[PDB]
Amino acid sequence: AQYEDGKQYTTLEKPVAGAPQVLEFFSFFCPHCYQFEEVLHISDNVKKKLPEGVKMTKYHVNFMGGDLGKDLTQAWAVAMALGVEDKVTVPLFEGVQKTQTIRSASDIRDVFINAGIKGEEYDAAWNSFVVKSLVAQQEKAAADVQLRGVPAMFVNGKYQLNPQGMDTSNMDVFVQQYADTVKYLSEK
Repeated sequence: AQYEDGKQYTTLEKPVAGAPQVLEFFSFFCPHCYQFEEVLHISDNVKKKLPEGVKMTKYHVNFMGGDLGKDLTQAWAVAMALGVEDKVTVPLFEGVQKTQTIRSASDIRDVFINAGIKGEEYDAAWNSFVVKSLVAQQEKAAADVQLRGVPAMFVNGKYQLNPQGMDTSNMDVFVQQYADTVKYLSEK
């Protein structure tokens, strides 16, 4: 076929019930994730091709960057609760990987303050049980697919994007193939 299991995607032999329709995993420590966000705008281009009525979910993971990696998953939970994903994503990536000015929870917090979230609001969200369960969700979703690598996308709890089997000569052509593959899997 044009789209084949093991080529543009793999199938989970252990499918995950009740999973979000389009589920994406990343880490601010993850170099390809930086590319996916900054250079390729994958999430965005997938959205532009998804049928509407489809919701898009993105979660952070713990298994990179030890202690700070976990701080980052809590901070992303804060970003999700406050609805400010789009204001912190870029400065978090660049603070971790480009300028390397993020070294502690306090530096993560500085990024949010600078992005305009109030101190009081950030620390209250940081310490809230709504953020604790949001952290719990992120971990559970990753756990459910025995996730050992990022970036990673799952569709309908049963297909996993396989970007290694797509062309990388052309950045734009890669993205479209990637997004079309999500759409195909979506309609499957």
